[PDB]
Amino acid sequence: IVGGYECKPYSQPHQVSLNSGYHFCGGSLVNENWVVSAAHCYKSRVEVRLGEHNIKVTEGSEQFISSSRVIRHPNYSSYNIDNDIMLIKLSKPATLNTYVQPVALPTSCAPAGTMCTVSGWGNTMSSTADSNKLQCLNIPILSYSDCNNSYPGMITNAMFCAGYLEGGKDSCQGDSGGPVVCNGELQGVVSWGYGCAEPGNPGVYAKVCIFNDWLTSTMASY
Ligand SMILES: [NH3+]CCc1ccccc1
Ligand SMILES: [Ca+2]
Repeated sequence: IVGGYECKPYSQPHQVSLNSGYHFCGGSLVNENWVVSAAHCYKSRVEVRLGEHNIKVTEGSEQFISSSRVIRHPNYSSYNIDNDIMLIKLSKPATLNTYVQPVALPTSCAPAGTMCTVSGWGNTMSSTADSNKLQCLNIPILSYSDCNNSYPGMITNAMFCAGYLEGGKDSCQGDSGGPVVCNGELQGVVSWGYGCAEPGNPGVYAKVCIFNDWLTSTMASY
């Protein structure tokens, strides 16, 4: 996260770290048995780490649980990184407490201008900000016109831009798969962009609200 601030410990209890010998992507807990992330973060098996603030230090609030199923969206495509969403089933249910709590799925699609929060353990491009400690940032959703103008012909029905055209504040490498929360609901998943925090190149996110039918039908299986 570039241009943000350190989150108050455990203020984003749905945030998770995906690990395969080291941290490589983020994710969000949506209920006791399922996690939502990005299709581009796919691996056949991964370890999900919940209840974290500093990923390099044992705090006593953590839960480490292996996956039993990793499901990428059936229509994912690398040409334009379309349909960048994935579901992960936990091998045993998570214990909900002061440190671990799920985030609600969308009751609507958020309109342009809405302020949201994005978080993660990715690159900070700062000499004072420690990426080992969870970082937070507030960003506004941009209009379709401004999003398409920045990336001509590359924006599909499953994407939205959020951030600042002036540059300076944005999500970055390592934040992939993480949450974008607006009005208390999960509206986006960190997906792609050209560089990080560059003027004229805002971040692009997967649009969760249009995937509701696939998400609910898929979770109805155990
Ligand atoms: N806002 C850009 C986020 C991003 C950048 C590079 C790789 C993956 C995700
Ligand atoms: Ca820790």
